[PDB]
Amino acid sequence: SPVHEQLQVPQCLAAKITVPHKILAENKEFKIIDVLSSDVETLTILADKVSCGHFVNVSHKLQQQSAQKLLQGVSKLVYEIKHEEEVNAALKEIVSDNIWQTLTHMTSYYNRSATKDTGVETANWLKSKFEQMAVEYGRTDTSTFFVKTGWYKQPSLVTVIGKDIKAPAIVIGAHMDTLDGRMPGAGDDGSGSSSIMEAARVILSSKTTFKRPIYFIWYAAEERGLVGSQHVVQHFQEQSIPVKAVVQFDMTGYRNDANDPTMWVFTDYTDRDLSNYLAKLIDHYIHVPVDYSRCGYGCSDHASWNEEDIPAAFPCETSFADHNPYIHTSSDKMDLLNLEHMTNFSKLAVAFAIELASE
Amino acid sequence: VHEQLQVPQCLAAKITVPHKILAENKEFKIIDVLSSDVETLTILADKVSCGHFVNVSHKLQQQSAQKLLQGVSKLHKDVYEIKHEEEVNAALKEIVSDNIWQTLTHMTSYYNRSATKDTGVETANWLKSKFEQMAVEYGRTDTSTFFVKTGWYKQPSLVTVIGKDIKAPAIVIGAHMDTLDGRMPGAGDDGSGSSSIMEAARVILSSKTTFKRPIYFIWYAAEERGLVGSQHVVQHFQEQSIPVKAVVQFDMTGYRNDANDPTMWVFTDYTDRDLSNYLAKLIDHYIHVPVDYSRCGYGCSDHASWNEEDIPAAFPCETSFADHNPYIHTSSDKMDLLNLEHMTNFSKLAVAFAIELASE
Ligand SMILES: [Zn+2]
Ligand SMILES: [Zn+2]
Ligand SMILES: [Zn+2]
Ligand SMILES: [Zn+2]
Repeated sequence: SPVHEQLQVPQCLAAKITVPHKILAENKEFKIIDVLSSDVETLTILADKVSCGHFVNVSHKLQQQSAQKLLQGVSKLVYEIKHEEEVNAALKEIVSDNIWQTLTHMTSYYNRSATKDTGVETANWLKSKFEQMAVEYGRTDTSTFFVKTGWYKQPSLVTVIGKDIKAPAIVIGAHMDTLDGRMPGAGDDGSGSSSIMEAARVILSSKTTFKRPIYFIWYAAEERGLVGSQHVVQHFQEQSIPVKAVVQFDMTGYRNDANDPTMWVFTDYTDRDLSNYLAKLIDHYIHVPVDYSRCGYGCSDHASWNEEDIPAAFPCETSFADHNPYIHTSSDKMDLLNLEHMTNFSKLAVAFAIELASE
Repeated sequence: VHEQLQVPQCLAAKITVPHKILAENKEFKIIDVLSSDVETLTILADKVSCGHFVNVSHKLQQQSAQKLLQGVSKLHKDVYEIKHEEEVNAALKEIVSDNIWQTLTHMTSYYNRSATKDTGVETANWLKSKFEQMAVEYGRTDTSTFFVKTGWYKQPSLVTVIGKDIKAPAIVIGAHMDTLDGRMPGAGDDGSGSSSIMEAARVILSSKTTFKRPIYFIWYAAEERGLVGSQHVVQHFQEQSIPVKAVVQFDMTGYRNDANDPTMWVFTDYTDRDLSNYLAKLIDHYIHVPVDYSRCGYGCSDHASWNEEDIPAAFPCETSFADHNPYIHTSSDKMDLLNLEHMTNFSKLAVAFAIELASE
């Protein structure tokens, strides 16, 4: 009565199978096995206990040749919210006015182009500000350095809190640059640069010892094609600095409708689980709506990480369809932005840092 | 100086500054251009609105460039959206919790619903009669039912359709009808889902709307044998060229880890990312409970069968994987351990998914 059936089984489950079976084909992630129908339910019970996946009945699709051919992806069974008190206390320390002041200063450069002296001055000033902040709060485990940009004279600025911690890092970024000409660059990406500077200040003023280093990075030459972030990613590979997760803040201040506080999670060139985690952090800690959008190839600095398979996510001020119409112009000015919106992005950065760096 | 840029085809087609093609493939060109022209390309890219470019100069020339190429996201494509509030909210108001509980009472009274048993067969026959009686009761005339065979397994899959003549990629809502052998009431798995989608089918059958797409309600056979029925159904649709736009799977809609916490879970493994995000929005907008995310592994449930053929498929579920019902696959998987409000919420989700997607 009992028939032969063929099952595609993940290796993690296949290794524990003890009913009689023949292996028909195999690869790194799967075996295809032949077993009796009367023993299949035994494999269900086993799968339940092992908790690394179940199996797919492939009898219909078939033998060793077919089976091998059939084989030419098994998911591991994390990002959670486990630090409410610490996050909520840190969110209470964010000072909106600090964001506004940083943005005032950044937007007063004629531009912040990676080919210009003003571009260079921007990088120097961000570096100093972070350094002064580390001294102000007595934070002793910090370090700063430039990562060069080839023929572009503006370097990327890399900063770290927990310089000696040997674990995959958590990275928070923005880009410091603009196009040439008169470019205040308030929204893109003065706003993100300023939002993450205030989040850095909050981490710097805490006395927590995290389980992972935390980087704050301001990339050079994003406008030129992600130049600075490509140099940073390469710098990390060449110094074997592992990275667990990256968030990008690029445009944190323009609201399509002042009364709608929705934050947008970008779904192209980003890590799916990390993106979902941002959606949760927004809902749990920021208490505003979340919606989804795509911004295209080469959209911002997260893409540089995503290309090297490092988990990276991108929350943004608007959808792509409704983006700030003044970006890349002399009209990209701070009065058109919303400080609450900028503050909310800063809160997100802080919550991402504290949750992920504490595990 | 010159610079090399990796450009999507859509943008590359519009470039009129001087440039040399160094390499190209189906989705991209790498071009060489003067540095003085790069900002021109930024402006162009902003206007063309199909993506920007990556500066690859650091990584390079034609050999490196071709080697570098060995894709491009679409930005003006249709998006899953919420555009049918009034119709959805009225249909949600028609869902009757009690009908769900009654269906579940009947399904759980079979000794089991194993695909190798007569009780498995009787389950499929009863579901088919129930859908058919419901279609006649409301005078819905554009419906049709059929069994899809399951090879050696005697339980067929039940495929049902509302809008049988409509020539457009369909919307599919599923659950599995089966259990293990022995005494398996299978309340949670997957009596609950089977019942939640039966009540959603009733609501669509009782409406008078003419949708722009056929709507399928499917109860798969032999899910517990490794997705056997779903595979037969997917193959049936491929061999008959019945196109499918989007699929949702309801597997376990009734157990709450904490009775007071009504969170619904979107499964991120073996599912379509955009459709999964859309479910999160449907949950938040129409159901008004929290959403959280979890993975359940290879061969989890019938959505995987669709996902393998690149048909967009999504899987909302009653708990996380870690916090899943502890009575599953046992005789204790009983109705009394379930929560009817949770089952009703899943039924609402099915109704909202059908009406939103089938109306576009
Ligand atoms: Zn930007
Ligand atoms: Zn920009
Ligand atoms: Zn199930
Ligand atoms: Zn099951």
